[PDB]
Amino acid sequence: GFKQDIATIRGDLRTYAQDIFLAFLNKYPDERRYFKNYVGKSDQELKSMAKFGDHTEKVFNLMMEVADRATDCVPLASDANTLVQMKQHSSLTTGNFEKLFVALVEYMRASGQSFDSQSWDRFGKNLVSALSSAGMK
Amino acid sequence: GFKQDIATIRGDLRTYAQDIFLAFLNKYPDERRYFKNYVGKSDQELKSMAKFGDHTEKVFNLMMEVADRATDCVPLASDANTLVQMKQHSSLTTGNFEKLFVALVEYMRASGQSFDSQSWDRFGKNLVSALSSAGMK
Ligand code: HEM
Ligand code: HEM
Ligand SMILES: Oc1c(Br)cc(Br)cc1Br
Repeated sequence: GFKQDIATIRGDLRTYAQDIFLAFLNKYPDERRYFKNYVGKSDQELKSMAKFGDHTEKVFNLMMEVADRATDCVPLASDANTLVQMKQHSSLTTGNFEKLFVALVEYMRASGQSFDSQSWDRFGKNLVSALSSAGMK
Repeated sequence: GFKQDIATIRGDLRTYAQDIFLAFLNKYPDERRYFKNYVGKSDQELKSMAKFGDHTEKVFNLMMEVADRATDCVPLASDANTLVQMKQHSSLTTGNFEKLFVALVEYMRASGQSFDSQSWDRFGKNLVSALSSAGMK
């Protein structure tokens, strides 16, 4: 289930973080514009960049902590607030987060490996609700 | 489901309230001691007391609002904090709440009226967790 998924992802954080982030950018290519260092770079080019692996790991590590801090896929309001008041997120809307999760759920459903995909969708929905309540437009 | 069950209970609140609370006191009689003048009385004697219906109803009014304020059966932290800080709950530990929800779930399952008894199970456990987090022993 959802708790095992956190362990699956944590077990191979760098690989899952990179694969899921790329799946997001592939499904929603216009989202790349937010990451200026990644424009015009193939996947193998992106992996040769220290910041790409290091960013994507720090992103998914945080997501996993928020996921682990949740009860029945409802995140802490404090965690949503962290994400809203992060300076790297100043220009974002809840729509950006919706997109990331749609891509994450799609990736899970297409992977061999078992994931509790319904639960990640639900977590995504609850997190979007929380981001809105914490002031993200 | 859970959300509809809230409406069901609200639709016949005093009846459901007294009956569920009676189910609680009959399953766990030693519990009448937190209350005044409950001991030594049959169900019908209790239901004719001046206060019994009024106080049981008020408990359930608030229980339903806490259930309504929840997301996926996870109550609000501030709702838990209210229940912990109520002077009239000063003698309580989370176990008292545990016994109340065990009886409540047992009641729903035995009833003719369809309830999502397992969601109430979940909600009870999550409320206990929240009371602990709020500082209840
Ligand atoms: C729950 C989902 C998300 C989590 C947990 C998260 C976490 C983070 C963290 C921790 C950083 C700082 C990492 C660092 O500087 O080393 C970050 C940076 C950033 N994030 Fe978010 N993020 C999330 C969603 C998003 C979304 C939806 C977008 C936009 C589509 C976004 C855009 C950025 C950008 C552009 C940066 C700066 C790039 C960089 O770190 O070099 N993130 N993310
Ligand atoms: C989530 C479940 C509960 C809710 C929403 C709740 C809510 C309330 C409310 C709103 C009152 C004020 C009633 C009034 O003054 O008329 C109250 C009083 C009280 N509650 Fe709680 N309660 C809950 C669980 C419990 C449990 C499990 C116990 C003990 C086993 C308990 C013991 C008391 C006592 C002793 C009083 C005052 C004496 C009395 O009203 O007869 N309650 N409750
Ligand atoms: O910050 C994130 C981005 Br941008 C995309 C995906 Br998918 C997950 C996270 Br966390």
